[PDB]
Amino acid sequence: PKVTSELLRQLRQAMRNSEYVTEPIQAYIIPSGDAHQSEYIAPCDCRRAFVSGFDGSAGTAIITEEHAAMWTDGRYFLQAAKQMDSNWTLMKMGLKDTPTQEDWLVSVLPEGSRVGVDPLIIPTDYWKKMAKVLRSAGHHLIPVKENLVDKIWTDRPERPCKPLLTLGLDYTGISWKDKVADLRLKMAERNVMWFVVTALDEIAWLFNLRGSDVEHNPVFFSYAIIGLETIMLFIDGDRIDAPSVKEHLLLDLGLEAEYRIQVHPYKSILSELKALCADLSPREKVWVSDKASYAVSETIPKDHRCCMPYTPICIAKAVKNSAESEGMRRAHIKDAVALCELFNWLEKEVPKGGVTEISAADKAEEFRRQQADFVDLSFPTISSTGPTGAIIHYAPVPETNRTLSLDEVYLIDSGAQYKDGTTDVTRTMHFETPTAYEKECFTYVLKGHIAVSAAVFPTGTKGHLLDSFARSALWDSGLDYLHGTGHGVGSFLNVHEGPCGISYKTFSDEPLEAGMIVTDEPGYYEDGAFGIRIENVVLVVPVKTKYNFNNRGSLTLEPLTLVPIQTKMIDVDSLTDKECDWLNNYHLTCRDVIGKELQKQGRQEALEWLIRETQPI
Amino acid sequence: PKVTSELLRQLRQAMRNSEYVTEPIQAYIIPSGDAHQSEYIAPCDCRRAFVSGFDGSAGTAIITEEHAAMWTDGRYFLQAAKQMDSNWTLMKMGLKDTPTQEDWLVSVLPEGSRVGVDPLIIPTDYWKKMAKVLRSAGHHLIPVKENLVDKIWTDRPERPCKPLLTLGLDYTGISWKDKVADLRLKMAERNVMWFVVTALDEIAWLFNLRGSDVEHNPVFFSYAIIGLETIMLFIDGDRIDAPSVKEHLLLDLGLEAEYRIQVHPYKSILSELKALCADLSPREKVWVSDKASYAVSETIPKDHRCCMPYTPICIAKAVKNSAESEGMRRAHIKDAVALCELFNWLEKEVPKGGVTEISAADKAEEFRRQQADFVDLSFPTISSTGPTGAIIHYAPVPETNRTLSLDEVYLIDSGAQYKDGTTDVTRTMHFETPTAYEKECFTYVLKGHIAVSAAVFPTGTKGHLLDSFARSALWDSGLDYLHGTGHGVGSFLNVHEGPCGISYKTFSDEPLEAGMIVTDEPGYYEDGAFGIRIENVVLVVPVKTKYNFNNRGSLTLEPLTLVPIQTKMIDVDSLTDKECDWLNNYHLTCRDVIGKELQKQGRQEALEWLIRETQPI
Ligand SMILES: [Ca+2]
Ligand SMILES: [Ca+2]
Ligand SMILES: [Mn+2]
Ligand SMILES: [Mn+2]
Ligand SMILES: [Mn+2]
Ligand SMILES: [Mn+2]
Ligand code: NA
Ligand code: NA
Repeated sequence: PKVTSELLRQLRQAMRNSEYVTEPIQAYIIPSGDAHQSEYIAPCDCRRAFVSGFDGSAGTAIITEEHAAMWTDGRYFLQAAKQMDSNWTLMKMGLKDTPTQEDWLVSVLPEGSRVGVDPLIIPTDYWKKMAKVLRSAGHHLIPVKENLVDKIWTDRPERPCKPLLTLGLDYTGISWKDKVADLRLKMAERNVMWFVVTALDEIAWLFNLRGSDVEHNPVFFSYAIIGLETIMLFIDGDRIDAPSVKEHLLLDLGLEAEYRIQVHPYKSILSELKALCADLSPREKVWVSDKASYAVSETIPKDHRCCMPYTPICIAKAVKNSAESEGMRRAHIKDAVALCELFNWLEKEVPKGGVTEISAADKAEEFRRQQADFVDLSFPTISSTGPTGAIIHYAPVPETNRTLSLDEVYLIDSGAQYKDGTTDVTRTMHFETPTAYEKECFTYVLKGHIAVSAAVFPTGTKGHLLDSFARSALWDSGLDYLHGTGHGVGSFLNVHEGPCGISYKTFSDEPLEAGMIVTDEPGYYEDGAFGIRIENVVLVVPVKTKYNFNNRGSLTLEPLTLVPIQTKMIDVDSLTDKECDWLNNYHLTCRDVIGKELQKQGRQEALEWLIRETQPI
Repeated sequence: PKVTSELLRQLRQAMRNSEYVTEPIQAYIIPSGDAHQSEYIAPCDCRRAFVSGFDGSAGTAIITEEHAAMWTDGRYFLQAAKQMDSNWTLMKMGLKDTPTQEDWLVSVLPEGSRVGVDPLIIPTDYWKKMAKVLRSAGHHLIPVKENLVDKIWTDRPERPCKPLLTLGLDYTGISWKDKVADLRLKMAERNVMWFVVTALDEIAWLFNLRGSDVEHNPVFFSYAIIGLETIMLFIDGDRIDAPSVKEHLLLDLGLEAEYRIQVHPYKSILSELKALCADLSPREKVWVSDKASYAVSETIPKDHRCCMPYTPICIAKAVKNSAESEGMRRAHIKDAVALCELFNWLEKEVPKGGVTEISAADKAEEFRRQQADFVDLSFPTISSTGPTGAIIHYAPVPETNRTLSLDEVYLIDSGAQYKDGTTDVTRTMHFETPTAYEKECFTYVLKGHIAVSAAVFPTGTKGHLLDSFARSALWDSGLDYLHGTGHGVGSFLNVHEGPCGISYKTFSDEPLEAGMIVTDEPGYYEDGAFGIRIENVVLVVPVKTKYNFNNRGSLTLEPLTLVPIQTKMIDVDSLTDKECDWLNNYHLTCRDVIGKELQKQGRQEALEWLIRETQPI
């Protein structure tokens, strides 16, 4: 484990330093998250890993005068125990006797204690829950503005500050000026004077900009404040002065004043927000996400604070316009070309005995990089053979890197960001003869996949109402999968994007409408044996029906992912005619669209593979 | 219309009377609801009808110095306009230009106005929404303790105060002492000192008592406060002194003190709650429903107020024990006997031309009353032929009472309270030859009904996740129904009971578990032509499956309703084998269970009908 005895000594001393706290605090909370509720935390924000040695993706540390405790989930019980030294106490989340953070605190704190946390990195949700319980026991939760880990972290990496990319109308369908105008119409109809934007993907979409400050998600560290007559963009770096960016943002015009973007330092967000709020008149509202940091939300006086589950940006960007959806189609056509090359290569090379989980993942990236306007992977590839495939959240380590073979089911989940769009696809396959049980499970999963993709439903049906269609065949045999059926997908933006989706986990998802894009990804995982998942990105599209009730219209799903589904894995005699017709048609569509592209790109061998793999059942 | 000019004059004067208000109020709100959020409002509480002349089931009146406005929904636009005189302004809810109550108020009120409402008859939800908007415009929402309509309502009927009925262990499965003990264990594990019970069905279930103060729902006006060491029942009437009731409630013992029920006047609820709250120490909590009246909730100081979506009584009573579920089976067997007699009678009598929607409803009640321990109808019968059937909320009027015929689809939805249990059943039928479209729609509805009833799903699946199964066949052809698929059902208690159910309207319903009872009732309504609904009460039951994932087990539904589904209405060639087998089996189960009962009861003619109507397809 990392030796953290001296780090803890220094942190405990910082907890008492008058420069940071008016009075000493008896406990300090170090969460995983960053200031924007990011999905992938930048190295500079991996404070919990720094103080503990535990560097998994999830975990909350709490340091007291006497104790250092770490809460993490099942993925990490073993990792945390190994990585942390004897200073640390492991709190195994999910287990029956594991105390909550707040109840643990009450049990270890002396009378009338102060508990500190950096307010920029927790939401109000968490603040309220913690503050309540602590207050009951005579304690106080204190926002400590200076991050205490940063104070002791001598060799803390700089915040990533990478180039910006501009996206033109061909890609976005609508200008940033028009997006801001649309947003202001929504603000006016609600007496909102100011809208504070804290989610990095929302800022990227609003200004038609992209970046690479965060892994996978093509976003950049920033905030924005939108007024009715002004715009304030909080961003660091000379990147903002690149000629393409100046031109795109109209920064060297003598333009109309309401579209003049004021560029402020990234650190200035709270002080500029405080100054605007100081000047509010009684009925004036400030819109903020209910997901925003406590520091940002608390800056807005309660009387003026208009919290919302989903900002109007989240709602607008959920529906892809024709430029965006055409980009998604293009991105998927390129991605399928790359996967035809990959799967052909796998069929040739796996029997030779040298293909490993990592080398196959490497090869997937290699083929993707050949395609025009490839940017990066949209998430880390999952490449799992045999028992590894049952581990839903499995990520490579060289010492448990398995060799692909003719005797094990292989699952590959992978995806890319292209300038045109964003992909996410899982296929499960076998290189010789699968067992009947492997085929049985695959076929239940496929039945669910088709039940969702072929579903016809009224406009405005919430996606969660499609989730059980994916599960019916599994459920009938006593099987299930412990994940959601689908999520929204961004347009050259986060592969995991709300507010639409298909899950049993929420009823508050947005009604499905034409232009939304989601995944359809049922699976089945047999611990110690194999895993199966069949995942496509699908576009919500209008569809004509026999009858027309209550007006409104109906919708169905159209796959953008065009990659064969391996027929040897299917118990064909168990399919309905509808399912058989669906797969045959899907396969001919793959052959049409991807085959044309393969021929255009001169990729004969991959085209031959695609034709073999798209034969009817 | 009713002449309400003088009533309004008197109400306007009451709004300024120092005996009722410290200062005059400029507006007064008169809602539909009563103090317990009852489903069926007692005549004495029909205040909105009294002041306006409009006596539909839904509507909110607001009286100002200058205006009298009525908000109601689509069912009642015509009724309200006809029943109210020229003093009244109709506010058509749902329509685009119809203002909300609170925005209408701001538009008609003078500066710095007070708006009054009786706090006993609105929830905090409504109070908060109204108070906020009014406060913004410089106005104040005032709780006015003395109901102002009652002050002017000279011939107001007395509150119903009907006999109480006791239910023994054979019916309830568990004593009230044991229910109170269970509730107290839940209170202790939450540091709750007091639990205020405001829902009439919860009080009935807790004390194993029933009544008839409210139409249909077998409940009695009361409140209860449960402490850890005391019980307080707020109830009026010498009914509490009936020997059976004294014995049941252990009121003439020298019993252990924690089960001594203190009987207080019904009106004393607020003053006794205020006195208990005066004595709370800092960390002591009082449990109240978030549905409770503002008057009750506000009595509890905010620091001590522990609001909950579902009380622990609501959660416990949702799961029927074996005594309760066996009662439900018995009640359904009796109800089916009555319906076999009814449907046989219909087949004989409709061709003679004298059967009307009302006479058929009357006959349904007549046959039910023959059965042992019939108590009353569980809701008003819906009896609709032809176009009436498309009107989801249709209730008889003698001048639109249609004659049943050989040329129209007939829908009958009916149900009873028996001492043993509660029923709710819809059947749709035809007395000669239906059209292909009528059969097409019926078959889509039946497919949905079977998809739900035959569903197999993991324990703890939320019922809302079954809703789309009922709709798939309709949806595929562009049809739908604008109501939920099912609701929970009480045990000799409200036919409409949560917190479980099957609806697109909520994601916050409770996970399904063995012992819950719900309806399965898809339909289809063709405006100006016909309606179809096929409704059974079903019990959630365990079921063995081929495989066993994640432990937990699986569940399915077992119909308690045993009434034939008419095969002439079905496009049989369109059914799957699963659906055909389901119906054949269901019909033989009807024949077994109900046939045995008919034979035992000596009902030969009805038995002959049942055998004809349960032949295989
Ligand atoms: Ca084999
Ligand atoms: Ca006919
Ligand atoms: Mn994926
Ligand atoms: Mn995915
Ligand atoms: Mn009914
Ligand atoms: Mn019903
Ligand atoms: Na999930
Ligand atoms: Na409904």
